[PDB]
Amino acid sequence: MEALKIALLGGGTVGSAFYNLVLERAEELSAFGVVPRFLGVLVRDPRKPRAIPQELLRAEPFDLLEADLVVEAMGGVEAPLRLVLPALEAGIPLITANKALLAEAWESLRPFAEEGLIYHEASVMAGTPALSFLETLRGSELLELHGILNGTTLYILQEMEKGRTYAEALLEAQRLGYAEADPTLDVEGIDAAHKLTLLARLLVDPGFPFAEVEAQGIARLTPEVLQKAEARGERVRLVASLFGEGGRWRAAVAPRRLPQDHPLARARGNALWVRARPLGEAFVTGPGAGGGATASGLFADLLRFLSGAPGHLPAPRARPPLEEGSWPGV
Amino acid sequence: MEALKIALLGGGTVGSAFYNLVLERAEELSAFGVVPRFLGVLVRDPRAIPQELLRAEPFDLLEADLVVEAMGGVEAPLRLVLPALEAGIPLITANKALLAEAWESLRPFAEEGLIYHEASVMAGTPALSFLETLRGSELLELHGILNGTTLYILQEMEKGRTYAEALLEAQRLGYAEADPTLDVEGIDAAHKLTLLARLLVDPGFPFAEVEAQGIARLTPEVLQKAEARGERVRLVASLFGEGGRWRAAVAPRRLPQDHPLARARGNALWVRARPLGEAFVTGPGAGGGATASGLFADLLRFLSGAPGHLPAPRARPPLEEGS
Ligand SMILES: N[C@@H](CCO)C(=O)O
Ligand SMILES: N[C@@H](CCO)C(=O)O
Ligand code: NA
Ligand code: NA
Repeated sequence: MEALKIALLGGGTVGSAFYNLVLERAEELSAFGVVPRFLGVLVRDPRKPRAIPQELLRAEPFDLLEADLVVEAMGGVEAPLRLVLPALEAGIPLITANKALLAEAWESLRPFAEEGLIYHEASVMAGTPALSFLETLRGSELLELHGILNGTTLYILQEMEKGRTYAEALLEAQRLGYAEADPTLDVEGIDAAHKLTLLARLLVDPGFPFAEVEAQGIARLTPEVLQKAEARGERVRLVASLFGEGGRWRAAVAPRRLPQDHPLARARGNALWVRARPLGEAFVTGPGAGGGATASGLFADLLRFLSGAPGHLPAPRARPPLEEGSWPGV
Repeated sequence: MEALKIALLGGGTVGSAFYNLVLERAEELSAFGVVPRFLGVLVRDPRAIPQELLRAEPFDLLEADLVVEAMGGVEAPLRLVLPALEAGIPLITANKALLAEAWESLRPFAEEGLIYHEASVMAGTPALSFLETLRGSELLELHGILNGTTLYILQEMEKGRTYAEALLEAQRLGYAEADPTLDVEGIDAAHKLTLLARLLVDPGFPFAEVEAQGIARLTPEVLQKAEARGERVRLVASLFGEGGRWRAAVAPRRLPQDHPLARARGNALWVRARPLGEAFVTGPGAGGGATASGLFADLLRFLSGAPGHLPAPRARPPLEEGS
C-alpha cells in the first residue's frame, strides 16, 4: 500500500470538489495498491472556510518535485504555467481542467503532451467524455465537427427560451459554479474557442493555433430572437465548428440557427457531434460545467493514470480536410 | 520506422473493411513510425482482399506484432488467439461473444492490457472509452440500445413494416448476425452488456447472469398502441443495483417518446452517475465500415503506447437499489 502523492493547485470550487471526491473514493484507490496523500493544496486565502484541512493549505508555492501527480485547478494561465513546468520537466504528470492554459501556453506544454504527461479530459465538457470520444473517433477521418461546448452560455440560452432575462440567467449560472471567474470568456465565445482549439489539436492538427479560431458570442441574443427562432422551427445555440475550407481546417464559434430536431438542438447538456468516414454520425452529450462534473473528469484522469495509461496526445501529424464543409448564423 | 506485422482472423465484411482501411490510411501509421504489413488473412469462405494474402488454413501467429480478430464464434477464435496472448502479443477484436463467454480464459490478458475491444460494443461508436471516462463517477443506472438489427426492425415496424420483411431488409444492409436469433432474442445485446458491466462495475460479471429477452412479442399493432400513449418500445440493456448487487437485463421497454434513448437513430448508451449527472453517446452500432473504424481506433490506441481495455480493478458497490 504505497502512497499516491498529489500536489493540488487550487482550493476553490473545482479543487475542493476534487479533494473531497478523492477522500470519498479512497477505498477504490486501494484496488491499485495506493493510498492518496496530498502534499499540499495551493490556495490564495488560507482563512476562507473550505472542505480541505487547514494543515494542508499552502499560501505560497510549495515544492512539487516529490509529487506523483500535480492536479491543477488554480485559474489563469501564466502562473499555473510557471508552477507546473518544473514538475513536467521532472516527468511528473499533470492533470488539469484548465482549457485557457492549454490553449494559450501550447508552445511550452505541447512537448510534454506529446510524451503523455498531460491529462485533460475535464478541460472540455468537464467529466463528460469529449477527449476520449475523439480518441475513438480517430478510427475515422473527420468530415465535420460541431459542439455546444460552453455550459454557461447553453444555460443562459435555455433560460432565455423560457422567457428569463440574460442578466438573471447569468447570475444563476455563476451561483451554480458554471461561469468562468471572468464570465466574459463564456459569453463572448472565448471559452468555447479554447475548447475547440484543444479538440482540433487532438484530432486533426497538433499545432492548431488558438488565434486562428474565429469567435463570437451570445451578446446579440434576446428572448425575442429565441422566440422568433422557435416559430421558424429552430433553436439558436452557440456552436463551435471545425470543417474544411479550401483545403484547410477552419475553426469558428458563433450562434447558429439549428433545426429544432437536431441532436445539438435537443441536447439538455453540452454536446459534441461528429461526421467522419467510415464511421458515420456520432454524438456525446452530458454536463459540461460545475464542480462535481469537473471533478469527475479530473478523477477519471487520475484512474487513467493509475491504471497505467498515458495522457492525452496531440494528433501525430497535421492532415488536411477530406472535403469542403459548411450551420447558418443569426 | 518499424514494420507492424498484422495477422487478421476473418475476411468477411468487417475483416475486409479493416484490411482496406489500414492500407488506405497507411500515412496515418507512418506518423507513429510504423508501416503496416499483413502476414495473412484467415478466411472461413474461400472479397475485397487480394487472393494471395488469403489463408484457408490457420497460420502461425507468434511472429505477429498484433492479432486482429473479426471471425465470430467463441471456441475456434479462442484457440487461435490464446497462444498469441500467451506470447504477449496484443489482440484487437470486435468479437463480443468471445469476450462474454470465454472470460475465464481471457480475463488475465485483459487485466494486463493486451485486449483492445472498442469495436465489440457499438462498433466504432465510443462505448468502452465512454465508460472509461465515466469511471470518474459511480454508476447509478445504465441503459443502452446495443443491437442494431433489432433497432432497425422496431423502427421499421413503427412505419408498419412486418417483422419478417424488416428483418430481411436488415439482412441485405449487413446488420444481422449470420443467425439473426442472436439479435432478435436479445443475446447479442446481452453479450455487449456484459462487457460494459465488466469495465465499469464488476470485472467478474458472468454473461450467464444477464436476464435477456428479445422482441418476439412485438408487432406493428403493439408499436402503434405505444405511439398513441406517447411511448416508443425499444430493446434496452440495463444495468442497476438491486438488493446490494448489480443486475443486468435485456428486454423491450416502453420509453417516453422524447427520451434520448427513444429519439436515437443509432445505437445509444445512457448513464446516470454520481457526481457527473446524466450523459449519453450515440452512433452506428453495426456495419463493416463502422466496425472497422473501431478496430482501427484501437490500432492507433495501441500504436500511441496506450494499453488495451482493462476490467474494473475490483467490483464496485451499487449506490442505489434502482429499477
Ligand atoms: N465556464 C465553463 C466551465 C467548464 O469548463 C463553461 O461554462 O463551460
Ligand atoms: N448483429 C449486431 C452487429 C454489431 O455487433 C447488431 O445488430 O448490433
Ligand atoms: Na470531458
Ligand atoms: Na464501440
